[PDB]
Amino acid sequence: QIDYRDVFIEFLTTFKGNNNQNKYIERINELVAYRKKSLIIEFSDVLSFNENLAYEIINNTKIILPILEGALYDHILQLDPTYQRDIEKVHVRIVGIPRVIELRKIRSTDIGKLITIDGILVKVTPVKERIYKATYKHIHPDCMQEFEWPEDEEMPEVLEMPTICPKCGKPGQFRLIPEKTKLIDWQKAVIQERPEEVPSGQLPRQLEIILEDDLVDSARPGDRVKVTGILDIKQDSPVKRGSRAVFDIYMKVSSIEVSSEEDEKKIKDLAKDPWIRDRIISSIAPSIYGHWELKEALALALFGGVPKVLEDTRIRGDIHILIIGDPGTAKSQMLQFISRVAPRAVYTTGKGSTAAGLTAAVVREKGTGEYYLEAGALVLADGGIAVIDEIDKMRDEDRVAIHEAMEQQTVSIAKAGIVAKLNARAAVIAAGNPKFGRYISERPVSDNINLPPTILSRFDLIFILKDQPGEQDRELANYILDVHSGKSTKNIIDIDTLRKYIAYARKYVTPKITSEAKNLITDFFVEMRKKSSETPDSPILITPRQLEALIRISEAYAKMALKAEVTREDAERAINIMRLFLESVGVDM
Amino acid sequence: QIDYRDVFIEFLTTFKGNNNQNKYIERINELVAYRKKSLIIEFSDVLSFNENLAYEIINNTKIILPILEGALYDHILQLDPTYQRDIEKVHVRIVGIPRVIELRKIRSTDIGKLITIDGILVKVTPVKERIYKATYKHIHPDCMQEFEWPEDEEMPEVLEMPTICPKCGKPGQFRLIPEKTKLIDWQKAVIQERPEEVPSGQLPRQLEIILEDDLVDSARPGDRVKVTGILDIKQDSPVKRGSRAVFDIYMKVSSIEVSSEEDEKKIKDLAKDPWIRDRIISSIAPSIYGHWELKEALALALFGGVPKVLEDTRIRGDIHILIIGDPGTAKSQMLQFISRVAPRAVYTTGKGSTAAGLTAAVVREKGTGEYYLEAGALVLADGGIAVIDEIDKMRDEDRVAIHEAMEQQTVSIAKAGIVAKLNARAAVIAAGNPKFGRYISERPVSDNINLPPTILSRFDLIFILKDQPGEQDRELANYILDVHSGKSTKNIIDIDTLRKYIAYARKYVTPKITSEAKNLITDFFVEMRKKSSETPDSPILITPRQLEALIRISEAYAKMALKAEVTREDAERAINIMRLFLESVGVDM
DNA sequence: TTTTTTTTT
Ligand SMILES: [Mg+2]
Ligand SMILES: [Mg+2]
Ligand SMILES: [Zn+2]
Ligand SMILES: [Zn+2]
Repeated sequence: QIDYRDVFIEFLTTFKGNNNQNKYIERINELVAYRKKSLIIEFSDVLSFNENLAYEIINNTKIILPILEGALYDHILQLDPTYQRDIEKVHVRIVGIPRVIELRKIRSTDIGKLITIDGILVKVTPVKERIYKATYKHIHPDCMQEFEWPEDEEMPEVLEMPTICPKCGKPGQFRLIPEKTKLIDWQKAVIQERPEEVPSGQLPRQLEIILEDDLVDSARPGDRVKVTGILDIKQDSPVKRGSRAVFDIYMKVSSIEVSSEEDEKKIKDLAKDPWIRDRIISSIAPSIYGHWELKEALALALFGGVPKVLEDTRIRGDIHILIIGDPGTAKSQMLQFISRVAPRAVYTTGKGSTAAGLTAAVVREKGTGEYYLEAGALVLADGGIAVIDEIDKMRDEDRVAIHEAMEQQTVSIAKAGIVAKLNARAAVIAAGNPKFGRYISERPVSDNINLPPTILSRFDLIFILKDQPGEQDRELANYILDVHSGKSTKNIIDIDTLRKYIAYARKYVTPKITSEAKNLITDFFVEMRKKSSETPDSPILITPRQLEALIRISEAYAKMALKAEVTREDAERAINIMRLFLESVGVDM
Repeated sequence: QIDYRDVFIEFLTTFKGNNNQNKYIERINELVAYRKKSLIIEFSDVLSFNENLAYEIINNTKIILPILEGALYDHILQLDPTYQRDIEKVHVRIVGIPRVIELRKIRSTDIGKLITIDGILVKVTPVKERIYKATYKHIHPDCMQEFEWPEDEEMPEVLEMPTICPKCGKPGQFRLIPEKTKLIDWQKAVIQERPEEVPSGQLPRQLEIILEDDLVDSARPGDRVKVTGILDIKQDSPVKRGSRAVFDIYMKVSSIEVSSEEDEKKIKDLAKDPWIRDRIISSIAPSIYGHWELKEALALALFGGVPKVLEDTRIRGDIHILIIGDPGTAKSQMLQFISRVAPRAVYTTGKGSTAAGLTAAVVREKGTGEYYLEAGALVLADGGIAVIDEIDKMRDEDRVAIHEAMEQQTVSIAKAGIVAKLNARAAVIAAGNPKFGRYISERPVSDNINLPPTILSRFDLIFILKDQPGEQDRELANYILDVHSGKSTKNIIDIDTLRKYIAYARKYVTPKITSEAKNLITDFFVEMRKKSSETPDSPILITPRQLEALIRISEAYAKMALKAEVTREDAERAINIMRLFLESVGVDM
């Protein structure tokens, strides 16, 4: 009685956006340029434009969605006749559905309607192909006829062959022809509920989702997604009777989003502040009093340096931080905060991790008994940050397994006839206690740290934390009580804004070293070697790795302000911060 | 529709190459003489000759390849009728398809089209036979009739059996006749995407390819290959239902490449320069400052000596290098460069390797329940170079498993009722750290190395690296910053040219030892042994292996300049580099 | 059972 085809077309071409620019017109034009085949529509925009259509989509999705897709194809076809013979149909995906249901609250009444689920991806299968319109040939000396079996109907998820030949009305043997068969991409993924939603005592539950067409390979394991689709029951062998009338639940995903223009201007406005570096540093772990030098160092690791890829070798651009401190110095507190503000981070512990789990594991699947590779903690953290708490408690024979990944950023496995190399370009932040629990001033620094010199040289910065009860006890006590009383600090950038700022900086900023910065870095490195050679007693070594640490830190400081060149000011800060690092380990420069 | 037989024949007989030598005419003559039954055609040559013909091959590949093959067969048969009765049919393989698609980005729209994928070979199955035209026999008291079941059609991939006997129009059961059955060679291989195209935080994907006819055994595992063919879906168990309407994809290989006259000309003129040895040495790891003695030693291992095979025993011709140094001395960077410039190299680490994974692994095939052998890292590196980083970090029980492979170049396995002996003719390059991380000058050499004398004697050269800060820090710092600034050293042979030069030398050069070099080597070996007895406390021993090392090094120097004999000059260089090895380890000369 | 990599008494 009522047709929404004109309404949908009117909404797409007449919708004044936030800036009154008809954003959906631009989105359509962007789709035509690269043949995206998929259009994303905000549910709120549909509700704002015409409410009546909004309930039709959310309640009658299985019928109205194909109608809208056909209307969209005609409009695009008129705009660009050449859109044919490369894309045969388009997809309309809806996001922002208010029907959000927890993974553990799914019941029978929720099956058959469009719902949204928030969770964590844990497993992705390789992309495969699914038949939705097959072609068969009747193997009978009379027929030799070709036909499509699922006539006037999309082929069901359960394969079925015809029993009577449509063109001859006879049974027999039918042969499938892959050449005339129509296929669609098919991928299976497993989603898991967030730890914040898991109830006390029980383990988290999992749900199976299916991605098809261009939705395949839209996310990687470990990501946080918001999948929207229709729930349905899953069957494997319906022909195989013998009870077992109980079925699982799987979701047919229609739209997926992971974790905008308005963010860019907000980010750009922040970088215009001359004191942006101080604001960022003061925004790291606002609940922790003091430790300004530690907060500044942790900010550098979040941004990192510029990796160099050459025709013969490649240079690591990540920054590694090591912290040694007495118990109660809150070392585990900023580590938790770092794992929260970083766009991608993995949190591990020295005791709860092994060498195989840190880098890669070779396991035998019982399905075939064939060995295959399993990604480790450092591999899954590629492009992000790996946090290793209580590193001193880790077994030494297991700790040496990360020496290659800390510098060469690769993992090499030669086990059971498997030879492979995996990228592990991740920043490593580690914390631990001294040899005797607390730091002892009488003993030398060498036996207090209790770490081999090989792993110490791989850390760009090393800070030693000492809990000395002094005058600042009253200041610290008042700060802690204020936190427990609900009092908070203002003019601190929020985590969500800070996380967006870091991600933008790591993607569009690549500082370059200037001549002025080169001279300052070169002079200071020479001063290190002369001082180190004078006293061959410190447990740390001034290797050429330290020179490259200066370069990486200088780039991080420039990247913190979204600068394109490493000026003298950034070089001075890089020199200054390492002076504190050398002072902590007892080297007086 | 215009016939392409005349154009194809005209193209073959009239195409002019770089020298207008009618290259494809020569290929046909080579094909006739050797009965190669296969022709390789470069796509760009076809496009230059006739663009319309090139387009037809790309798109109408299914129906035009047999047409061109038939025309070529008649031309060859006319050229030499003796070619018939020896070769039933020929194959036309097209190389140089502009359509290249990554392994991970294969979609449904690419099925049924000629595409090219470049990857790494992993697994190769033994050659088997496939039926493409069966011959059954309807046994029944009245029939006694035999027939070719697939009439006017090639036998499908699925083994199908006739239901009604064509000769009598009656049902029953049929018996296959192997004698009259036509067969074709069949092989299954697995290809993997290159590590440089795998997305961050994800494991590499795999694709299944099928090789038939002369394409079998065209490559070995670990090779980089470029395959062109048609993608198709894979059917495994279609007899039983149970849904599973999702299918994997495999590739029907049409042409395969691995990894010329012009290149040989370029190599020949390079050796004409009297300072070719210095140019090659200076081109090893251009991003590393200093370490000239290590650069020279690494170049020698790339070329190696001349293996000797006698009627009663064989002598290895590979050079083994061991490097011990303080952390940060760029030991790993040189090893990474070696693994990239060598024609065939395998990179492993001490911690990520096992005894089974390095030599050979015995694995039980779950399909049949019987044990079988899997090639280790050393076996896969036969005829190449094996790199073992962090040699001191592996357990001594596992490190001792390579004693036989490092000297006898064989691997002996007596496990699970399997007795075998596999060739492991590979050069071993190892690096490691001293016992206490950094070298201690006050302590002797015996406790610093912390390696058994047995494995030490198997290394041709051993170099000890010490990181002593001094007057060279400023020049070292300037060199590193220039690398980070994008500046590159000129007058350096590129990796691609250097790799070609090494491969040619290892294949066509076999130097001989003259009388002048014989006397020099004998005198030095006697003098070296005499000084060894003076100080028997050194962990290194002057075994007769060191005499063989001098011969191998002398041959490598001659092979570096493409010489035919080991002159007096090459003997001096071998002695000079040996003196540095002895001096570095603590033995004066 | 027997060979292998892995976490676990
Ligand atoms: Mg803690
Ligand atoms: Mg190293
Ligand atoms: Zn029929
Ligand atoms: Zn019959």
